[PDB]
Amino acid sequence: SMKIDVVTIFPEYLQPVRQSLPGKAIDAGLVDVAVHDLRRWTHDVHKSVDDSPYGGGPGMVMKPTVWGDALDEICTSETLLVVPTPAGYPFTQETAWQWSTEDHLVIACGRYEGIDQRVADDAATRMRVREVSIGDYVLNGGEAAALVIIEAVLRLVPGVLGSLLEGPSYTRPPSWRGMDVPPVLLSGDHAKIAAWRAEQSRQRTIERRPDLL
Amino acid sequence: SMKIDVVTIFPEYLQPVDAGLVDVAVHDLRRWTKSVDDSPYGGGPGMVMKPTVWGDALDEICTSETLLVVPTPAGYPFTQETAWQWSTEDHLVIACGRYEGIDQRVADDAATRMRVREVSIGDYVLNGGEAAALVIIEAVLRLVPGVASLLEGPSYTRPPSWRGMDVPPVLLSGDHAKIAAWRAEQSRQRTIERRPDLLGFDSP
Ligand SMILES: O=C(OCc1ccccc1)c1cn[nH]c1
Ligand SMILES: O=C(OCc1ccccc1)c1cn[nH]c1
Ligand SMILES: O=C(OCc1ccccc1)c1cn[nH]c1
Ligand SMILES: O=C(OCc1ccccc1)c1cn[nH]c1
Repeated sequence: SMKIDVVTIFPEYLQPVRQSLPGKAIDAGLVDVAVHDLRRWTHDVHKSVDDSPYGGGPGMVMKPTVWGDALDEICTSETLLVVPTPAGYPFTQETAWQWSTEDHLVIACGRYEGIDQRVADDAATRMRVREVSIGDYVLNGGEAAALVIIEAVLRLVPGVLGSLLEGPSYTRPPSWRGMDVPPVLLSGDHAKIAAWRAEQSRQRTIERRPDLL
Repeated sequence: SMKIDVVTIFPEYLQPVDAGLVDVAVHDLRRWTKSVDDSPYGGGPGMVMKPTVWGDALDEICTSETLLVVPTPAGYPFTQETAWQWSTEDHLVIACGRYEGIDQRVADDAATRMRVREVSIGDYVLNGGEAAALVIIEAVLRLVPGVASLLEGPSYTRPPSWRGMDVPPVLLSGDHAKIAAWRAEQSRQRTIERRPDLLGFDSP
């Protein structure tokens, strides 16, 4: 079983992934995704979640007092606290695999500029904390990254959602708009098909991801 | 002004997207159909999306000026540089695949009349392109008129002391040159720790 809690100032953003869990995995008690409005933990009548950065400059920084209260309530010592940010360690398939066996993920969605560093630093003294990036680009907030993380992890959790690059794939029909499926794939020579696919993979990786070599 | 069209068999998942400087439309791929997928030629696990449905959908939605975007973990990397580039496009069409992918002939065909970009938003596997579409849309739209190479170091805000943890004193000093130097140092230190590849070093 896995419990996932997402904390965000835009709770409805996570509606698609909550309303995407098969009834079977929820009823088997194997997965539960809860979404929490960060403003639940604000202290002032204006429900402030951010403030100006120390040391100046434009941008806003999310308040440590608000986040601290939220995580105090939601997390336990067993929690894996995931903080998406473009400044994080890379989140990869290996990460997805590892987190797929966790009992409790809490995902703290920050907004542009980010969360006061003391929030993660404090949490790290009593739980495992992971600042991660899903890719080298900047979003306005962590919510899309949370969607990506939840999907990549949960699809590795048995029955929940239902090296080199992979080369091109083909299916019916055998001919379409003047383009034939490569005849080797229809040859019934499965050793040859494997070797063809390996070369396709090598060529595609060289062309698109030479870093992987 | 930009138009973004998203094509998907799960249009509900694209609810998280004024309009004004951009218009975003989401289209149900099934509006152009039996099934949308079948087993792969040459064998293997999973299903491949048939080219036929996609062809008709893209014929209606795309023009020769369209930038066709296809999220896939086998794509060229989508980075901040890509986002800057696409931020000046008139028309993005994002083809969301499911299962093992879309028949390659869809992209090959589209490429004879428009520019096509197969892209990865990162090295992991999703069940479908919808989440990636959301990521791309966000990354692009915040760069659109009227809205790297290092990791940013930590940020702080009030109070100056919290749970016995102080904001770095230099940030309270009002000395802009020292604040600038400290932040530059924190950025480089964080980058070498978390992303040594960005500074030209071997990954862990
Ligand atoms: O933009 C992202 O997260 C939102 C965020 C969080 C903190 C500060 C700025 C922006 C992101 C990019 N790759 N992975 C995550
Ligand atoms: O090309 C693929 O894998 C690329 C990959 C994935 C994860 C980490 C690194 C590289 C692929 C295509 N469909 N499914 C997987
Ligand atoms: O999983 C992704 O897209 C869905 C997809 C599309 C085609 C085949 C398999 C999976 C993706 C990962 N990084 N960038 C995109
Ligand atoms: O650390 C950051 O950017 C990292 C980044 C971005 C884009 C490509 C590579 C790396 C950041 C945090 N808040 N705003 C920006």
